[PDB]
Amino acid sequence: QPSTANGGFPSVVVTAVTATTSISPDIESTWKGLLAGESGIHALEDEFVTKWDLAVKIGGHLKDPVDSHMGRLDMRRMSYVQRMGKLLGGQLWESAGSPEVDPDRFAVVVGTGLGGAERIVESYDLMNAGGPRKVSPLAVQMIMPNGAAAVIGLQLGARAGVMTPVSACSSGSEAIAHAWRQIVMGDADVAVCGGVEGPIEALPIAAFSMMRAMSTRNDEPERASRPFDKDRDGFVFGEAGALMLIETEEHAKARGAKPLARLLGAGITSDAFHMVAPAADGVRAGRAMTRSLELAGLSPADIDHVNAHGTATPIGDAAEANAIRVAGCDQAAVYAPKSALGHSIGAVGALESVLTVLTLRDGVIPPTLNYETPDPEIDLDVVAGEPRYGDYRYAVNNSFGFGGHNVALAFGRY
Amino acid sequence: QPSTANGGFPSVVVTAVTATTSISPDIESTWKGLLAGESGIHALEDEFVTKWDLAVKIGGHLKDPVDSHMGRLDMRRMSYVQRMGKLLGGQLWESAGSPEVDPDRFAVVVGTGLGGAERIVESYDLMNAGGPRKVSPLAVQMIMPNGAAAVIGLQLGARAGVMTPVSACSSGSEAIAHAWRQIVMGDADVAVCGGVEGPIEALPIAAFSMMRAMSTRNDEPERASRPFDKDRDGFVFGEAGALMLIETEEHAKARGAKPLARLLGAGITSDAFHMVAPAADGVRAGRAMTRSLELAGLSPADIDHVNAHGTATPIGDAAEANAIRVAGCDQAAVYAPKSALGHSIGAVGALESVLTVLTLRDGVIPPTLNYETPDPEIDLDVVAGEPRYGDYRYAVNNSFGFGGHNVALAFGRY
Ligand SMILES: CCCCS(=O)(=O)Nc1ccc2cnn(C)c2c1
Ligand SMILES: CCCCS(=O)(=O)Nc1ccc2cnn(C)c2c1
Ligand SMILES: CCCCS(=O)(=O)Nc1ccc2cnn(C)c2c1
Ligand SMILES: CCCCS(=O)(=O)Nc1ccc2cnn(C)c2c1
Ligand code: NA
Ligand code: NA
Repeated sequence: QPSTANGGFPSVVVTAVTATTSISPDIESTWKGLLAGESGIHALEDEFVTKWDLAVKIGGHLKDPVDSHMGRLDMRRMSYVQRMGKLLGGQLWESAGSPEVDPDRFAVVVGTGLGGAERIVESYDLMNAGGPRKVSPLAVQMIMPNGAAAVIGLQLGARAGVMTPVSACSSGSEAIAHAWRQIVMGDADVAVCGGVEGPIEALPIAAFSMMRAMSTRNDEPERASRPFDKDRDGFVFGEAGALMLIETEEHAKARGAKPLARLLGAGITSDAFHMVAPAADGVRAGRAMTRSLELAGLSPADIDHVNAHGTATPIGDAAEANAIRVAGCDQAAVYAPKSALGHSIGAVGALESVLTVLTLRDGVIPPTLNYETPDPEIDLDVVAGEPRYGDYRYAVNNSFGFGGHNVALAFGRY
Repeated sequence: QPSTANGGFPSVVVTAVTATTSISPDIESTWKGLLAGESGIHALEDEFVTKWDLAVKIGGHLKDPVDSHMGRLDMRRMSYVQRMGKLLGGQLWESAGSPEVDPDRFAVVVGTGLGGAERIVESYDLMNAGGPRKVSPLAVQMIMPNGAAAVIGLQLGARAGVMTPVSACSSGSEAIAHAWRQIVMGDADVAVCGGVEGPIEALPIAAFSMMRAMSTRNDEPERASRPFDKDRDGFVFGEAGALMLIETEEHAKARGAKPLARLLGAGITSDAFHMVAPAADGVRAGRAMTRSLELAGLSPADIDHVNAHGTATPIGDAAEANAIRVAGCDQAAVYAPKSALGHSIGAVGALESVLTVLTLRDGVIPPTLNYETPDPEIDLDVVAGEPRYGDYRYAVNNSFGFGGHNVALAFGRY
C-alpha cells in the first residue's frame, strides 16, 4: 500500500508561504511576533460595536487591511475574499521567485468559509433600488464561492484544476489536502493552496456569539483566547489569509527552489455527530490524524509536534485532547496558535499549516498565549511561557471545522 | 501507472440514484418523460416576473416542490439546499435498500453553487429589526455552504469524510469526482455524492441575465433551450437536485446490490482563461475528458456517448464542440439534457451524471430537444427527433462551470 515513506507517493515539498494576519502582513514578521509573545487580538474600535452593543468587543483585524492595496478597479470587480486572494497570490508567486511553470501541470486549491457574501446583499439592494438591470454583469463571478480560487488560477495561469473546498474551520487545511492529492495522483506537479476569509463585522459576531462559541473577556483582549486553559470561554476572531506553494521534490530541484518542509500526507474524516459541536470522544478526529500518518508512512511515536485546532471553546479543546490521545500523539509538543492569532475560519487551517512548516524549518514552537492554569481534565504538553526550541522531525496540523469536518496534515522537516 | 482497466484502481459501481427535476420528483419518471420528448421548461407563473418585468420569463420549477415535504421544524432549522439534501438523502438510502454500512468507510460529497444564501439576508434582517440576539443560534449551520453535505452525512452516518466542492456549474460532477477519489485512494468503500441547488427567483435571473447568458424566448418556453442549434440564445434555469450511491464492486456484491453502471475515472482541469467565459479552443476542457479516459484505461474510440454540458449559450456550445474534438470523441453520440431540463448550476453535473448512468443501463439516449437547424460551425452527432437505442459501452459526462472549472466523468455499462 503506497505511502510517502515507501515511495508509493511522489515526494512533495513546501517551497513558499505567504500570509496576512492580525499581527503583520509579512509572514516572517508574524512568525517573529509569535515567538516574542505578541497577540493580534485587541479591543474592537469599529463603530458597529457600540451601535449594536455586542457581547463580544474584541478581535484581531488584519494589521495591514487588504483594501489598502486595492485601487478603484479592484474594488468594483472583486469580492473581498477575491481581493485578498489576488493580493496573497501575487505575494506568494514573487516570494517563490516568480517561476515559469507548465500551466497544464499547475493547480490551485483555495478554501473559504462562505464566499463573496457581501456582494449578495449589495446586488439585492441595487435591484430593489433600480430594477434588474442595475445588477452588475460581474455579480455572479464576485458572489460565487469558487471566485477567490478562480481569481488566483487566472492570475497565475493554473490549468491543472482550480478547486474550492468548503468545510468551515477546516476549509484552508482541506484545500492543502486536495492539492496534495492532485499532485500524488499525477494530475499536477505544482499547486498554490490555502484559504482566505472575510473580515470581522457585526453579523458574524452575532451569529457565532449566539452559539456561545466566542469569548467575552473584553476587559483584557490579549488574554481572552485561552486554548486548553481552565478559564477559557470560547474563541476570538482573528482575521487572516494564507497560501503556500507545494510541488514535487523533483519539480523543486529542477528550478532551484529550496524546500521549507515536506508535505507527507493528509487525512479527511467526519464526525457525523452534530451540526456544530465536535464529537466528545474525539475518535473520528483522531482517525484523521492516524490517516495522515498512514499516508505519510509514519507512526504516532514519530510525531514531535501537534499544531492544535485549539479554538478555546470548552467542548472543542476537550474533544481535541481526546482525539490527540486516540491518535497516540499525546507525547507531542502542542501549540495552539489561535491563542495569539484568533480564528479566521476558512483561512485558519492554511495559516496554521504555514506555522507548522515554519516550526519544522526553525526547530521552534511559539508559546501558547494565556496558558496559565491548565485544565485538569486535559493533560497535554502545551508549549507556553516562551518558545520551545526542539528537534522537531515530524508534525501534524489539526483542523476540526463546524459540521464535523476533520482534516489532519502531516508535515516533515526538510 | 494505475488505471481502472488494469486493476490499479478498485472497481467502483453506481448502485442507486435519486433526483428531483422540473419534470418529476421520481428519477425513473423523469427518465421516461425525457424519452417521450417532454420538457420541464414553462412560462414562469411567479409574481416576481411581473413585479420586475424581467427579460427572462421562462424556466422550470421543480415538478414537486421540496418544501411540500417539509414541516414546520425543518423549515426553521435548515436552509433550502439543506432541506433538498435531506429529502434526496433519505430517498436515495431507501432506494438503495437502506443498507447497513460501516460509518467509518462511508463518505458524503455534495456540491452546490452557493449555499444557504437566503439565510444570510434573513439573519441580517432579523438583526436590523431586533438586534444581535434575534439572530438564530442555528444561523451559522444554515448559512454555511458545507451545510447540505453535513446534513446528509449526519442523517446517514458518514464518518469517512463529508466534503463540499464549489465550482459553479461543475459542482455536482466534481463532487462525484472527489467521491471516486476518496474510494480509489482507500479512504472509503461507499459514498453518497451529487449536488443540490436553490430555486429560481428574481435576483438569480437578473444576475445571469446581465451577462447575456440566458434565453429570452418567452413566447415558446419549451423551445427556448436549444443546445448546438443555430438559433440558440442562452441557457434556461431548470431546478434540480441529484444524488447517486457509489461503492466498490466488492462492497456491492457483498450486500446484494445490483450495479446500474461503473464509475471508471474522473478528470478535473481548469481554463485559467476568463472569469465566466469558457476558452474558445476547448483545449483544457478536452483535456479533462482525456484525463478521465487515462484514469479509466480507455481510448477516445471506446467512447460511444457524450452527455454534453451543452448550456445553449453561443460561446459555451462552440467551446465544447472544440473540446470534444480535442479529446478525439467527436464520433460519439451526443446528448444535451439541458435542452429539456434546463440548467441547475451546482446540481446539474450530478443530474447529468445520473442520466448518463441511465443511458448506459438502458442502452438509449433521449432526444436533444429543439435541435432543428444544426449550427453550421458545429459538427457533432447530436441525438434528436426521438430516443436513439444503441450499444453504448462507455460514456463521458461533461460539466464546464463558470470560473473555468472542467470536470469529465467516465462511466461504463455494467
Ligand atoms: C475572522 C472573521 C470571520 C468573519 S466570517 O466567518 O463571517 N466570514 C466572512 C466572509 C465573507 C464576508 C464578506 N463580508 N463579511 C463581513 C464577511 C465575513
Ligand atoms: C456578510 C454576511 C456574513 C454571514 S455570517 O455573519 O452569518 N458569518 C458566517 C456564517 C456561516 C459561515 C460558514 N463559514 N463561514 C466563514 C461562515 C460565516
Ligand atoms: C435553477 C435555479 C438556480 C438559482 S441560483 O443559482 O441563484 N442558486 C440559489 C442557491 C440558493 C438560494 C436560496 N435562495 N435562492 C433563490 C437561491 C438560489
Ligand atoms: C439568494 C441570493 C442568490 C444570489 S444570485 O442571484 O446572485 N445567484 C448566484 C450567483 C452566483 C453563483 C455561483 N454559483 N451559484 C449557484 C450562484 C448563484
Ligand atoms: Na492547527
Ligand atoms: Na452533461
